Amino acid sequence: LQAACPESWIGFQRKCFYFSDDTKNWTSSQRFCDSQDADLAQVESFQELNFLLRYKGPSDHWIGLSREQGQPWKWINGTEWTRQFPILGAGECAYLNDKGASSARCYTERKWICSKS
Ligand SMILES: [Zn+2]
Repeated sequence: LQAACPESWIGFQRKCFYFSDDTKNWTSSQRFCDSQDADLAQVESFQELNFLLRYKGPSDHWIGLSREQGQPWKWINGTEWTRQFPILGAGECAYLNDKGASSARCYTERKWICSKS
């Protein structure tokens, strides 16, 4: 069985997911997730990516992947991104659109996805 999640959260595999209604910048989105004892979505596989794309909706959604320029992608914990899928764009913060994962300026405002075990 998949994980049992709190209200308004969706269970997938060993994680619970929250799809936001409103828009925030990347750091503010992470701040929301942290307040829920969670983090911006840690997308560790293509299966996980497809799940999110399926249930995300039309708007772009922040996820928990960021990089300083000319540095590799990093999850929130600090572990280096393991290249499971391509991340288009030249931005510092990663988000999901309808097609896949892209990147943008962190101060732009988007919906977001939180995840936790
Ligand atoms: Zn945290």
